[PDB]
Amino acid sequence: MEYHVAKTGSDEGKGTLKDPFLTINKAASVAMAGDTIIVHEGVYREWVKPKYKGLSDKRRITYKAAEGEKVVIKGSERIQSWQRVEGNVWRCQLPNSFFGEFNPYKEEVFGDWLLTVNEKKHLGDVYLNGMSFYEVTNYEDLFNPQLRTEVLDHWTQKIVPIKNAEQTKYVWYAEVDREKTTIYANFQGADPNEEFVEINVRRSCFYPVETGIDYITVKGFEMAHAATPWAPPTADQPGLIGPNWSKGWIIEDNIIHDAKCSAISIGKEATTGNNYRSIRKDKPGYQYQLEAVFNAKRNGWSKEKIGSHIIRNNTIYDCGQNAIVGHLGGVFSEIYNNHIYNIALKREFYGHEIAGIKLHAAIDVQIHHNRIHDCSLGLWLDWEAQGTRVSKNLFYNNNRDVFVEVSHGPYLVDHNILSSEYAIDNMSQGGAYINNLIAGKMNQRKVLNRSTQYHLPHSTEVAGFAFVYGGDDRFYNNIFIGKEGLENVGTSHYNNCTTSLEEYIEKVNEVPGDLGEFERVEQPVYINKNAYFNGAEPFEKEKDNLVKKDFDPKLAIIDEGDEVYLSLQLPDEFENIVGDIHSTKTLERVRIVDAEYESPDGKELVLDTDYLDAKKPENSSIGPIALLKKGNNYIKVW
Amino acid sequence: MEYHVAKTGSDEGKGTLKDPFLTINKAASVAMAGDTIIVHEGVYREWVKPKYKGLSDKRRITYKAAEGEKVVIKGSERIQSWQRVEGNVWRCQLPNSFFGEFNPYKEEVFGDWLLTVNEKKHLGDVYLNGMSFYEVTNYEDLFNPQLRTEVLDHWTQKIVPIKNAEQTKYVWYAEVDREKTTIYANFQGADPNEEFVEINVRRSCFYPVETGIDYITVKGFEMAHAATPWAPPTADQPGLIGPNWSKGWIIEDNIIHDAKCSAISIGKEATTGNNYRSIRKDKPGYQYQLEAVFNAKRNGWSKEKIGSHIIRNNTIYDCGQNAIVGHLGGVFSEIYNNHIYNIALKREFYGHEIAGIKLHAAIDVQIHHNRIHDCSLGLWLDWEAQGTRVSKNLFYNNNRDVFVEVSHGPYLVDHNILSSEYAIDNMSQGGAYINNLIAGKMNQRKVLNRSTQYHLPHSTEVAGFAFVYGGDDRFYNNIFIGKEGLENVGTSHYNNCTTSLEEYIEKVNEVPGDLGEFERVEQPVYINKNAYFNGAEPFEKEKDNLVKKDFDPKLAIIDEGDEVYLSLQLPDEFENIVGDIHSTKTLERVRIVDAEYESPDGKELVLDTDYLDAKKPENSSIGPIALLKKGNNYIKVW
Amino acid sequence: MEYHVAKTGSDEGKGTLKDPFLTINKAASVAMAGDTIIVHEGVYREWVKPKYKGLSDKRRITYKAAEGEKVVIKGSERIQSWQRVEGNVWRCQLPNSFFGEFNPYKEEVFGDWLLTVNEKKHLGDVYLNGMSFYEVTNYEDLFNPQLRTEVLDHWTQKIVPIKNAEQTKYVWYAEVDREKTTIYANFQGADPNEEFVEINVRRSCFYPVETGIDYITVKGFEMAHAATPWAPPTADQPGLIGPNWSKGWIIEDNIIHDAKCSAISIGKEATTGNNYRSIRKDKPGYQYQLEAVFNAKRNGWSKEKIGSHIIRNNTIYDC
Ligand SMILES: O[C@@H]1[C@@H](O)[C@@H](O)OC[C@H]1O
Ligand SMILES: O[C@@H]1[C@@H](O)[C@@H](O)OC[C@H]1O
Ligand SMILES: O[C@@H]1[C@@H](O)[C@@H](O)OC[C@H]1O
Ligand SMILES: O[C@@H]1[C@@H](O)[C@@H](O)OC[C@H]1O
Ligand SMILES: O[C@@H]1[C@@H](O)[C@@H](O)OC[C@H]1O
Ligand SMILES: O[C@@H]1[C@@H](O)[C@H](O)OC[C@H]1O
Ligand SMILES: O[C@@H]1[C@@H](O)[C@H](O)OC[C@H]1O
Ligand SMILES: O[C@@H]1[C@@H](O)[C@H](O)OC[C@H]1O
Ligand SMILES: O[C@@H]1[C@@H](O)[C@H](O)OC[C@H]1O
Ligand SMILES: O[C@@H]1[C@@H](O)[C@H](O)OC[C@H]1O
Ligand SMILES: O[C@@H]1[C@@H](O)[C@H](O)OC[C@H]1O
Ligand SMILES: O[C@@H]1[C@@H](O)[C@H](O)OC[C@H]1O
Ligand SMILES: O[C@@H]1[C@@H](O)[C@H](O)OC[C@H]1O
Ligand SMILES: O[C@@H]1[C@@H](O)[C@H](O)OC[C@H]1O
Ligand SMILES: O[C@@H]1[C@@H](O)[C@H](O)OC[C@H]1O
Ligand SMILES: O[C@@H]1[C@@H](O)[C@H](O)OC[C@H]1O
Ligand SMILES: O[C@@H]1[C@@H](O)[C@H](O)OC[C@H]1O
Ligand SMILES: O[C@@H]1[C@@H](O)[C@H](O)OC[C@H]1O
Ligand SMILES: O[C@@H]1[C@@H](O)[C@H](O)OC[C@H]1O
Ligand SMILES: O[C@@H]1[C@@H](O)[C@H](O)OC[C@H]1O
Repeated sequence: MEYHVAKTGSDEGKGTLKDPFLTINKAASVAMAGDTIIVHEGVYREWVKPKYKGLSDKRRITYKAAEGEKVVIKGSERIQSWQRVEGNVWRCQLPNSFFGEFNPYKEEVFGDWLLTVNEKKHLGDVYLNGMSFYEVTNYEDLFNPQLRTEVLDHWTQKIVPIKNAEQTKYVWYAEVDREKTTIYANFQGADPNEEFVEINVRRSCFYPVETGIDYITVKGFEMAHAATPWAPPTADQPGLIGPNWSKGWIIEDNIIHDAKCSAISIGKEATTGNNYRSIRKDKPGYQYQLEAVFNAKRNGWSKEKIGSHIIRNNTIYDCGQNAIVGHLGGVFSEIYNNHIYNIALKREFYGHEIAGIKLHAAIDVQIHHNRIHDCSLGLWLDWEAQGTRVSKNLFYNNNRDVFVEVSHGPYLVDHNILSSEYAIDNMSQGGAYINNLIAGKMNQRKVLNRSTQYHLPHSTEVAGFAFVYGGDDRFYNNIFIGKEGLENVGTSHYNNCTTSLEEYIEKVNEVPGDLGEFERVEQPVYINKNAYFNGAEPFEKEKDNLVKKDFDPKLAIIDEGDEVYLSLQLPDEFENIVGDIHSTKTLERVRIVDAEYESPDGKELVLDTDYLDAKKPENSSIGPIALLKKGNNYIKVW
Repeated sequence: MEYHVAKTGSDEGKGTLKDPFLTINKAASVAMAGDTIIVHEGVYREWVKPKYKGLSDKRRITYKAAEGEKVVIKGSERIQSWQRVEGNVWRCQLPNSFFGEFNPYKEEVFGDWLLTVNEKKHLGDVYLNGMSFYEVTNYEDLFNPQLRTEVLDHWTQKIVPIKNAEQTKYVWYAEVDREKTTIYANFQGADPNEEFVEINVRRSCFYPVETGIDYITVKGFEMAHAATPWAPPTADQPGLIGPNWSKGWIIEDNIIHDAKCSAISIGKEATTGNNYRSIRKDKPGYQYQLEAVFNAKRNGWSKEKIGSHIIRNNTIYDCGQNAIVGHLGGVFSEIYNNHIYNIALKREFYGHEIAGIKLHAAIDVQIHHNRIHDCSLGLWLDWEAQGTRVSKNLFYNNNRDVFVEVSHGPYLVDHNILSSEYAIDNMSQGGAYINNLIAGKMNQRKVLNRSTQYHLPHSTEVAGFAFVYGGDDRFYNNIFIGKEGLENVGTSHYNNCTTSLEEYIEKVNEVPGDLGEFERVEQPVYINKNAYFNGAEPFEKEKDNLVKKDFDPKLAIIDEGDEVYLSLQLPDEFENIVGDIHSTKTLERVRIVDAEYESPDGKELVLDTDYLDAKKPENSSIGPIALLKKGNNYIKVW
Repeated sequence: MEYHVAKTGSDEGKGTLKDPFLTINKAASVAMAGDTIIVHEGVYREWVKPKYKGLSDKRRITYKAAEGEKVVIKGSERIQSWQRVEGNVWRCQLPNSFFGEFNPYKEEVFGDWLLTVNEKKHLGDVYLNGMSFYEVTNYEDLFNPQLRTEVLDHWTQKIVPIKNAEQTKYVWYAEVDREKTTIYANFQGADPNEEFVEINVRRSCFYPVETGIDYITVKGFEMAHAATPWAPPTADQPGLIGPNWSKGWIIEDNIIHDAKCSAISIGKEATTGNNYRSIRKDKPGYQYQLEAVFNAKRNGWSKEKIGSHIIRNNTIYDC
């Protein structure tokens, strides 16, 4: 059945093209496997809750915007009952019943790893013609807010410009008592009843209220203004849109924005752990997180039941925690051709869960061909990045590009453009960095007081757990570019490491013993055919490299809106360093997990296509794009 | 069917009382669930291999010695083909076929955690009228061996007397080529063909060659001379007798001795891990051990299929590694009323697997009413001692009594007599030490570089894994006795610990954060109503205790052969301390595992009977025996 | 490491091309993940038992015949100790130790779903210049066997031609006592000591004795004459060659023949069920089979641990 939803409809109707339903949730309450729901032009202010599940990739339930029609799903409501208090501050008042059981003005940003605990923030928000406001703590702060033009990036401790300074003068404050919710805001001269002013009301826009609602496709919608909660790996992880612990969703061709915390969630649900560290306070989030993995294994977490979602061709921006988030629920998923930007720039709250994309246990997840910029952190893979492949992505204008934490691999980072000045946080082992352009520093550190799980290949089955001893990384065919005063760009971080698993084994076994003898020897690194320009430094034992500290590539990423270009100068010597095609055969297995770099189906992986998807021969230029050559280069990269 | 085996029988017979079989293995090849095999007087030189399984506790397959008859199963053969070489050295030669696939003179003591790697030892042995010999490395060492009267105990680094000094002059050496096995030995003047001289030949005496041969009872035999291999938790763990990865055995009323390494094994089998650290050399045994736990979970390791064995009323002695050993295969078992002595005293080889009883993952195992003495280490619980209860045991004349390593509890040590000068090695957390007599030091240490599993209660299901942060121990009603020059007796070890979980939580949560904030606060200890004599020292914050540094109890354990007595003097103030009866209600839950001290069935545990099995009154005196009193005490304890 | 095995070798050698081992099982006892075992021209009368496992599709242990060389692994032995009894019937006698723990002349074709219960058959066999014989039940049946040219196909109940009619006149019968095995056979006029006469001896040709020996490749061999047992789904299922409950084998480019029952087995092992219907007789094989599926699931039967084998480019016949 093909159901239709339109603003001329009725929920008492048949749901046909000629007698359509009025709300998307009515269609969601009757559609069954194989059905399609076509939504016609309009703004639908509701939280859509798919009731029945799709039964296979063939028998999905598809929700889509009608061809050529603009369909918006919003979690907000327009408010036209404001009254002027004094100056530019206005006030509205609503019955608590307006919000039901979830009131964004009462609910706080709260939970494990949230660090800004002194100034409480809430899940509400106020918008003036689409622009969100900044929450203030006290009524008095409403009247003469100060324009701010700079802000401290918490992780890098660097003062950076505020992207939208004017927005810093628009503030809101609310109070909720037993009966009413009262919201105040400074509109800086505008009349909020005349302008288009909205407030957050609902938690999500498209998200099942039961788990296991598999095989849903959601396509072609604009979705916005969701009061989503802080979403650490140790809690339920709702988002503006997400599968809620199920398998096989396809979220595509959507424009998603203004999720308070995370926009798309492919995370976990509450029964396997819900902020126990913050509520019970007896054990740290670290301890409760490794327990949640086993709780989930008992609650069906496996390829058969959870994951294998596809998130493609979406534009996601202006969210406070993440464009995409999730622990466990994203295993075996694919994330590609998305444009992600402006994530967590307002910095109203901070904690260790923020990034354009953050995934915990991203087992065999493929993240490729995405454009990620203007984020405090572009991508964060945290625990169990086993089989994960980050390939052919464009990262720029981020405070940091990529962070791979407490993982053991095998994980692959290939053919990417990592152009920010702080390119990689590496608190893992088992990585392979192949054919990337890396123009920023790498902070590489061991993690000896946290052990985290590893798995059987291509599975959620647990094989063991380990601490991060550091090293056991491969770097081949990368172009590194440093800059004045910037330290730690390149691969010199590994200078004390062994250079082969054979050397490591020989050194450890020189004197009889067990763990202590292994701990005294540094793990191997496999590094060759990299170039180092403008201050980047190589691993001292690399055999074949090109080092020209004096050469300045003058790299620039030029964003022209829908298109993006890369400008780069390369030295004549670039023609003389040639890269090999890497594959499962050429990449040494990781030591602790004892696994190969394979495709998700267990077959050989061959890295013979570049960032522009051009097939390359046996001997080609190093770096992400085969077309790069000595001299001037100007290449369209998006 | 009741099958009979007798030395007047025939394996071509019917196996009845009137027409009995000749070998025990013939009966083992035909007996089925519910049958009994009765073995008549004689020495049976064979390895019995139960073929079919018992099907329930009711439908067991029972192997027993005929009432009032002496039945011996031996892995050796008597050798009467010795020829004098020179002096007191004699030689015999056998075809390699005499040993089949397993030749003790070729097989080495080998594997993970074996520390004596310089001079290789083998699994063979030579006996003169029952007395085993010492292996020597070179042919030349056979001729004038030197009497040794003292030896270094490896762990304690103390020089101690050799129990049987004369035995040190009896030595053997062997060579195996592609055709023959040649064995040389110094008989110090005796004629080995006239005396009764035996050599090890077979690996085991009573042990299935297939796993899953459940519900077998083995009763009333003497078994001896088995060439058993080094048995670490990361390898197959064969023994002289054992269930070989199955459920429900009862091993009772047997006299077992002269197993090269371990005598009774309730350990694991090879498919879940087999000396990978020693063979592959890429990862430590630590890493391969935690992997073997998950390999076994996938290979049916659960209460439904493995464990629940009963080992009772046996006498086990003169073994080189352990009287009882086992990783995983012993879950939910009961070990009681056994007499274990002379374990690993020859010190021909050493490594981290030696103890009278060593069990890894002794989940809900009950070890009680055992007499363990003259061992280098009496009891070693290593990893996953969750629910384990060590109660009413008698430990004396051991270099060390009890070692609980890398465990998280809840584990209970109650009403025991630990009389050795080095009483406890505690490298765990989550313990409860209740009503013991502890006359030696405790070495307590954190373990921050190894994380090990913990489980759901009463189950093999994995709940998580943790490092040992130290503390989270309970000590109530114990009598501690120090000695001149002996440090670390008592509970002062915990002086920097918090005194309740409430205090720990309040201190950790003073400053916001996660794991680092928990790590900076010491775990709680629950200590009260203990006595400290002769130099023992208390936890400074203990509220109610009795400390008399100048009172000397003059403890003595008097072993008269079949009976043992405890001689102890107590001060007048002794009965001023009134101990409480401890139970699930009185014992605070362990922190990391978040579990209670319960009975194996999940119900309340009440510690209301003492070492002599007397019911304890609400208002009892402390220590292991309620009848202890001020003044002189002379009590039969065995 | 690339190990070599050749008839000019020694198991006391290093196992290199210049100093090769003599038996394939010697190489199988030392090869580790990533190694290759190259076997040179010859007939290897042994049961090869891979000891260590391969660790991935990349780090396999590969056993292969040397390029262009004919390598045969057989479970039989040639017998040249035949004595004529009478007419065309000859006899040989072998101490039971010649067979060890598995004697094909004692072992019966037995088990769940076997229907020919009246006349017992055994796992032994006799071959004359490669042609197997037909077992007969009694000593007297050896002397004047009758040529048969048609036979009843049991399922279809149709009488069909016997493909090799002449073979029906070649019969064997054996007796096993406490000390030795006596095998009789009618050679129809040929001298079995002069012709090439073989008898089954070993159960398998290439099969691990432990389960979990993953990622082995076996390529390019001729393998033949294995005394394999009846292999229903409710029993251990050994074959002439097989992975024995593991993952990732590649069995390719081999010529396999004359397995008594099954040649290549990718079946189950004994612990999940072993002819309980036939031995216990309380429940049918149907009931025990559905139970074996759950017993195997508890034992880790899953894509991660079992299966994903490749059997390709082989010629398998006369089983
Ligand atoms: O940190 C942000 C930076 O990455 C860029 O997007 O400009 C705006 C800043 O707030
Ligand atoms: O390279 C970084 C850039 O991408 C942006 O985020 O501003 C801060 C710089 O350090
Ligand atoms: O040896 C190769 C291995 O790398 C795997 O990927 O399968 C293909 C094989 O050819
Ligand atoms: O260490 C041993 C000690 O515990 C006692 O048994 O006497 C003999 C010593 O070897
Ligand atoms: O107390 C110990 C005793 O039990 C024996 O082992 O000899 C050494 C002493 O330290
Ligand atoms: O593989 C995907 C398939 O599962 C889906 O149905 O359509 C899109 C494809 O990319
Ligand atoms: O003046 C402050 C303003 O700068 C910020 O954006 O919102 C908080 C206000 O108090
Ligand atoms: O995940 C499931 C949860 O959604 C349901 O509410 O409770 C049962 C769980 O298995
Ligand atoms: O356990 C995760 C940890 O590795 C990271 O630092 O951020 C906090 C949690 O998301
Ligand atoms: O690089 C991309 C890879 O990462 C993805 O998994 O499959 C498509 C490729 O182009
Ligand atoms: O400034 C934004 C830009 O970064 C994005 O790429 O396109 C949308 C603009 O609002
Ligand atoms: O299970 C029974 C056990 O409880 C008892 O102690 O000994 C006999 C066994 O059959
Ligand atoms: O003391 C003996 C020594 O002389 C011999 O070499 O090795 C065996 C010991 O018992
Ligand atoms: O992993 C075990 C370890 O904890 C102990 O020290 O002995 C070695 C192993 O048996
Ligand atoms: O430890 C316990 C012991 O004290 C009691 O006497 O018998 C049951 C055991 O579990
Ligand atoms: O220690 C004693 C031992 O020496 C003796 O041989 O048998 C009894 C044991 O208690
Ligand atoms: O059942 C017991 C309950 O009554 C008590 O309150 O807590 C301890 C439990 O064992
Ligand atoms: O040899 C190849 C094997 O390794 C792969 O797994 O499947 C394809 C085969 O050709
Ligand atoms: O004569 C019979 C023959 O036809 C058959 O092949 O083997 C059995 C003999 O009895
Ligand atoms: O434990 C079992 C092992 O004994 C058998 O050999 O192979 C299957 C395993 O499940």
